[PDB]
Amino acid sequence: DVYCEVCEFLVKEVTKLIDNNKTEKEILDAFDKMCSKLPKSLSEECQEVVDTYGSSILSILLEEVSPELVCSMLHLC
Amino acid sequence: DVYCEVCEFLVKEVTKLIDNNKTEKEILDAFDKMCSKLPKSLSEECQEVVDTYGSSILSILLEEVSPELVCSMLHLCS
Repeated sequence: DVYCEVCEFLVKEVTKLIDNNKTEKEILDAFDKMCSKLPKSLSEECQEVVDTYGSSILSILLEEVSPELVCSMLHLC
Repeated sequence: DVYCEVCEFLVKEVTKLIDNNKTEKEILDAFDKMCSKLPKSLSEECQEVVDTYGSSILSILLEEVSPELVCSMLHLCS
């Protein structure tokens, strides 16, 4: 109605907020430790994925956030 | 496909990684400026929402992230 509109607005702002340089820097610094915890037979393919798409994961995941589906879980849409 | 598994792994790790105290704090600090971007006709309903569900928004946002879907955007899955 209008609590859906306000909730949806807020989720959109949050999404925008956290798509920022502090978040990226933090993700990039962690990719090493992330691949290390994987079986030795998957190491190379992990590095290969990180060294191709690592820098673009955050934006892809944020871009897929559905403001109405978040607000649905909060019972506001 | 191992590249699909590896990609999906990475997405889950990133999702966990950003669900932390630095992120929540910056969200909590910014709710006032957010409600101000709204017409004065909606101020109260924005504050009612913030002061009921503001603390829950991050958690729900990341729970809803689909590792599968992100990797398909990356053409590493399906």
